[PDB]
Amino acid sequence: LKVEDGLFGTSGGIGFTKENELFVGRVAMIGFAASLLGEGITGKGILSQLNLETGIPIYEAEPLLLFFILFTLLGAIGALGDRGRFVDEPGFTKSNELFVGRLAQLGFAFSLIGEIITGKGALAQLNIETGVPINEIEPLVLLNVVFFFIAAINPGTGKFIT
Amino acid sequence: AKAPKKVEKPKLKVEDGLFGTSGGIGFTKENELFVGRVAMIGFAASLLGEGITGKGILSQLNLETGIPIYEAEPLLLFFILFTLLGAIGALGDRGRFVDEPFGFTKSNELFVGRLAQLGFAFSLIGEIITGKGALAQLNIETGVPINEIEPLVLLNVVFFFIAAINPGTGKFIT
Ligand SMILES: CCCCCCCCCO[C@@H]1O[C@H](CO)[C@@H](O)[C@H](O)[C@H]1O
Ligand SMILES: CCCCCCCCCO[C@@H]1O[C@H](CO)[C@@H](O)[C@H](O)[C@H]1O
Ligand SMILES: CCCCCCCCCO[C@@H]1O[C@H](CO)[C@@H](O)[C@H](O)[C@H]1O
Ligand SMILES: CCCCCCCCCO[C@@H]1O[C@H](CO)[C@@H](O)[C@H](O)[C@H]1O
Ligand SMILES: *N(C(=O)NC1CCCCC1)C1CCCCC1
Ligand SMILES: *N(C(=O)NC1CCCCC1)C1CCCCC1
Ligand SMILES: [Hg+2]
Ligand SMILES: [Hg+2]
Ligand SMILES: [Hg+2]
Ligand SMILES: [Hg+2]
Ligand SMILES: [Hg+2]
Ligand SMILES: [Hg+2]
Ligand SMILES: [Hg+2]
Repeated sequence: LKVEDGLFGTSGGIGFTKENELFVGRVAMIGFAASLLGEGITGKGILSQLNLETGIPIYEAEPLLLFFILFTLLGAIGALGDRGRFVDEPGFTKSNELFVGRLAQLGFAFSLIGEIITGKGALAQLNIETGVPINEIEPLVLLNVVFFFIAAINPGTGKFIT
Repeated sequence: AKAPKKVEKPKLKVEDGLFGTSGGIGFTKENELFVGRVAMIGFAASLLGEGITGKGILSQLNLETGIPIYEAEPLLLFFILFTLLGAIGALGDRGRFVDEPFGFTKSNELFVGRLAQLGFAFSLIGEIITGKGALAQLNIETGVPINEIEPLVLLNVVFFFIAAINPGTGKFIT
């Protein structure tokens, strides 16, 4: 009778609902897009912009940053709760939104770890990942940033059922 | 003898398929669970194999490590992408695991599987770029020496191997 969809798959009703996940997803979309944009403007990664130590081993990074990365990662895989469902109401649905937000969470956490280890932001990371110069990569990232801002605000169609 | 006709109550079209679709296309929680088991096995084998041989799994499988991502074999990249999308349920998460009317439940197993998928993909990317397997990576990450990190990894290996075999309690429902 009880669904196993809470914290770490529990059935006790503890943990995030799909709505909470969606919200955190929106915040992640905005944060990630603003990280990319911000690096485009300032030429520095978001951690360096916030004046957090970079180009260092993970264990020397700020514990709050590390716990934020852990939180983001565990959130992306729904380990903090995935309660209830999104159903079609009898062009993006709220589930699509949820997955855009999960992609955002993944990419964000990734770029953060990368900036901790190497000292380079998501843009430079993309350049080294692909081997394509920055000037050719910025128009695509800008399109991505716009999409993230759009999705972050887009309500999405469908309702949430416990 | 003849059954009373039951009236069609509004149907529930759930958005839990491939990238959240409702058309019923994508993995079920059972599929995800299986792929998760495969990831547990692969990850534990990577950690153990490196622990014994001192070489990363990609080095063992005769793949170029210490290269940029784009120069890497496209099947490896595709496997990593597949694992990452699977971990977040992007490839489908159809259905539910429910309690049956004291070990791991099927859902717990699913999440151990997703953690395994995450860690595996990360370790593979890292080995591609740096040329160091998961164990060496852990050593650099934590700053804990190999000798002090090995027992904890072995524990994690045994944990993943047992979980991979364990079916978990509960049943699957659409
Ligand atoms: C550094 C990160 C620290 C925070 C860890 C978050 C753990 C998840 C708890 O979830 C909460 O549990 C309630 C129980 O029902 C829900 O009702 C509620 O929606 C949700 O907010
Ligand atoms: C560190 C930044 C990110 C952490 C935020 C996680 C909190 C989860 C709560 O859920 C959301 O909270 C809002 C207000 O409580 C509501 O507007 C929204 O409807 C609800 O779904
Ligand atoms: C608001 C979105 C996220 C919060 C941003 C706050 C991060 C600002 C951190 O400041 C930096 O903290 C360092 C400690 O690591 C100090 O060493 C350094 O001198 C200081 O500049
Ligand atoms: C990429 C590495 C992993 C390979 C499999 C990925 C596709 C999902 C297949 O589904 C699973 O296949 C098993 C085959 O026997 C079944 O037992 C099981 O019931 C079923 O859920
Ligand atoms: N690629 C990326 O981050 N690759 C590596 C870089 C070193 C750290 C590990 C990952 C992309 C760039 C940022 C956007 C998402 C990933
Ligand atoms: N990995 C890392 O920093 N720590 C762990 C992550 C789990 C698997 C073992 C390594 C990084 C990922 C890519 C950048 C290089 C290492
Ligand atoms: Hg240190
Ligand atoms: Hg490159
Ligand atoms: Hg429910
Ligand atoms: Hg009959
Ligand atoms: Hg190249
Ligand atoms: Hg270190
Ligand atoms: Hg269902």
